[PDB]
Amino acid sequence: SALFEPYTLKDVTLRNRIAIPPMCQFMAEDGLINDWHQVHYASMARGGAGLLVVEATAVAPEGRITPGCAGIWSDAHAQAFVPVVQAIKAAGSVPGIQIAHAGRKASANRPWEGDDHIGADDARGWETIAPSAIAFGAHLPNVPRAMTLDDIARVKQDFVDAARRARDAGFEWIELHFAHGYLGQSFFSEHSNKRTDAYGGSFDNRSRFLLETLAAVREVWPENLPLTARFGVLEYDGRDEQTLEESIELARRFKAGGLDLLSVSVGFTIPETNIPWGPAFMGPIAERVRREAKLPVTSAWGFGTPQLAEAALQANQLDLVSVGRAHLADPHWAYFAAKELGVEKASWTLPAPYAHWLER
Amino acid sequence: SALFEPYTLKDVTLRNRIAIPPMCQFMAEDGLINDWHQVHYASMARGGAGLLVVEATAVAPEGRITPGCAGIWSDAHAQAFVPVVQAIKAAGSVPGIQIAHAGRKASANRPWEGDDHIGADDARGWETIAPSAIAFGAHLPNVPRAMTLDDIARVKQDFVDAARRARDAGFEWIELHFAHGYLGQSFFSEHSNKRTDAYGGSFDNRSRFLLETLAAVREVWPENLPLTARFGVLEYDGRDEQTLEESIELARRFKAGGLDLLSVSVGFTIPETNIPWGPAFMGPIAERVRREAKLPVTSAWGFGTPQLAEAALQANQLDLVSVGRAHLADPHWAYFAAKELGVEKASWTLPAPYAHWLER
Ligand SMILES: Cc1cc2nc3c(=O)[nH]c(=O)nc-3n(C[C@H](O)[C@H](O)[C@H](O)COP(=O)(O)O)c2cc1C
Ligand SMILES: Cc1cc2nc3c(=O)[nH]c(=O)nc-3n(C[C@H](O)[C@H](O)[C@H](O)COP(=O)(O)O)c2cc1C
Ligand SMILES: COCCOC(=O)/C(=N\O)C(C)=O
Ligand SMILES: COCCOC(=O)/C(=N\O)C(C)=O
Ligand SMILES: COCCOC(=O)/C(=N\O)C(C)=O
Ligand SMILES: COCCOC(=O)/C(=N\O)C(C)=O
Ligand SMILES: COCCOC(=O)/C(=N\O)C(C)=O
Ligand SMILES: COCCOC(=O)/C(=N\O)C(C)=O
Repeated sequence: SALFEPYTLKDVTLRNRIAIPPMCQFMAEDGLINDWHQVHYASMARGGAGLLVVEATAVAPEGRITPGCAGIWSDAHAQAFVPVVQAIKAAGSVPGIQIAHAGRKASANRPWEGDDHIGADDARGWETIAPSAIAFGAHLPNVPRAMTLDDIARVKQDFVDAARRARDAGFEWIELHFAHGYLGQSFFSEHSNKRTDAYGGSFDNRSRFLLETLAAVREVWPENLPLTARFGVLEYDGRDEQTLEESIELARRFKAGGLDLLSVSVGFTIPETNIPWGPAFMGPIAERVRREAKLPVTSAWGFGTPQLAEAALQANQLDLVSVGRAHLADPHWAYFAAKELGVEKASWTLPAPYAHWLER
Repeated sequence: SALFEPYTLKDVTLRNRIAIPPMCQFMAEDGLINDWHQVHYASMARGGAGLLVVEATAVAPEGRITPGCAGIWSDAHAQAFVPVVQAIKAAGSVPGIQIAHAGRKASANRPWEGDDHIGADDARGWETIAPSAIAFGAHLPNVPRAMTLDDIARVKQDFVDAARRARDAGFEWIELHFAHGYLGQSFFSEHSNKRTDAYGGSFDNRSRFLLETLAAVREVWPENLPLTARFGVLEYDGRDEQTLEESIELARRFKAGGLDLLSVSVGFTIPETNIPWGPAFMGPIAERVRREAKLPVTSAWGFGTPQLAEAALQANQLDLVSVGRAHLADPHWAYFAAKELGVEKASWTLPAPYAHWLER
């Protein structure tokens, strides 16, 4: 089975092609993770996935999505991740982390607590920042503060500091969150970037914040550990052909800047879209990015059955299959997939105290 | 769905009828549990089961089955369970513990490390004790030492001390391990008990160790928390009708002695048996014990599908359905069962950071 072939990138070898993508838990307090995360991540890692990318972790307090988001903006925040890193490793999985800045989507309620921008009378809210003073709209009406050149320098340094902290905590895989309408995505998109300086307008200018952040992180992230990013390559906004061509060109420049793998996603930059949700719908798009930018890729959003994941790998559409929600349903999903795909000794996808008994 | 109706026993209310029965992990060192158990138990409790009975925990070092078995023979051992108790309660499940003494089946290798008695030349092993100096046979050939009267007094006090510690550590449910051919079961069975003193021979004498241990534990275990036991009520040894009749009579004496619920199992006292393994095969036996001894019961050994579990409850064969191996496969099995049985808001069997997304 292709899903259960190992994968080597730089000095890191994953035991299979199942990746757990970053999934916010909204359970942190003042950015500090706790026993929710410790058990959540350790259990999924024991489930058998080869790579576990920890949830969007804010590089600065105002870069959290919600008051429940994890942060890594101080050394104390980074030290809190050390037992998560070590528990993922102890399970035989590879610990990764997505470092993030929510941009204009920040200062929002948890999804089961309204999912909307926090009210200005609520003591939990904060001022958001973005390329331009333009609101997402819909359930996120708060207008962000337009960043100055000094803000751009500071946020870039925050990504650098976060990458250095993640390195020292023992993460072996880093993902820059340039997707999903948060800060990085919003610099790239003409929907949200109306700037008239070096960081808006042309393709080079809109790419500049993302390329400069990648280059600054590259200075401190080890050359022998995978340096990756998540990027929304189209919006389903009626501009898909031109947007995908530009996004693929940016992927070429990411590769020239030392990126090892691209997590291919959807932009979610504005609400006025028509995303064609369906099983493995990102397959053909990820395949095109992979082939045209000549870069390894993963994707998500509907690959969460064993046969769909296997098919995407056999078709060379993906190098790793990211399986998110199925691992919330079943933290041992990788074992379930090994059983369904007829892997020999499938129960030994799990550690011995489970594997021995599920073999019979 | 009967499976998702709450259950109240003494002052304890379980949110559904799904119980996770004790399942040895063989991962402790010198009796002390560790990060294996912490994540293992916390993840299963978050999965939605109403009651989680922690694995067979030895009341004395020689009462471990293996060198990997958990123990509670000192206050330091008991304090190590506190974070497990806390994590089970934090998930909304009820923490229980099975306290145990392996008797003549002690000093054995882990199941994936030979599953047999440790050799006499192997320094990891220890002398075993039992009612009589007679081996189980087969893969457990070691002849135990016949217990002295002082041994009997000491082991009873060890059960008391273990129950006292479990109480003070915050367990809300206790299970005396009188099943599966270990010490207590071997006092009851004529196969293993050849004693000629007050603890062997007659039905009263063979019952004596179990009744005296129950009474001694009853003195330190709170009135308002369920006091339960696991007991093998037949062997499938060709003596089933007579053995079941005597076992039900003992269950009546357990009830008179304050037992609140009986976990009905098979004796496993000797290897020369013909156990008719199959789906829900214990259903009719558990029902007969429940009805004739007028005690609430649980059972296991093949109820691990949602429909089999639901059927056993609707037929009033069980009060709680114990689902073991399916929870090793999927720690969120209770959520899987809620979906299959069409429970409304089935995803909210899980905590919010999962439930919100699995509801869609
Ligand atoms: C609860 C939850 C949290 C998520 N958090 C993140 C995140 O922090 N960063 C990110 O890039 N994507 C995040 N996502 C998107 C997922 O990584 C993934 O793309 C999505 O769940 C689709 O894959 P799936 O169909 O296998 O679930 C999250 C998704 C969910 C359901
Ligand atoms: C790994 C494992 C450990 C077990 N440990 C115990 C134990 O410590 N005490 C006990 O009474 N039964 C123990 N059992 C038996 C189970 O509690 C249960 O009766 C058995 O797994 C059958 O239920 P199931 O079909 O739902 O798995 C264990 C079973 C397994 C597979
Ligand atoms: C305390 O155990 C942490 C996780 O340990 C495992 O998952 C494991 N075996 O149990 C291996 C070899 O990976
Ligand atoms: C509608 O938004 C979908 C894309 O955004 C995400 O997946 C995400 N973080 O990247 C979270 C926390 O939801
Ligand atoms: C399926 O694993 C093979 C044997 O499993 C069992 O029957 C069992 N518990 O379920 C024990 C403790 O022996
Ligand atoms: C509200 O979620 C219900 C599940 O319980 C928890 O939250 C939890 N552990 O279970 C911790 C340590 O946060
Ligand atoms: C073949 O024996 C089955 C009955 O014994 C058990 O289930 C048990 N403990 O009670 C363990 C640890 O296996
Ligand atoms: C989860 O079921 C509802 C659909 O929501 C999503 O697709 C999603 N992630 O999978 C996010 C972050 O919005």
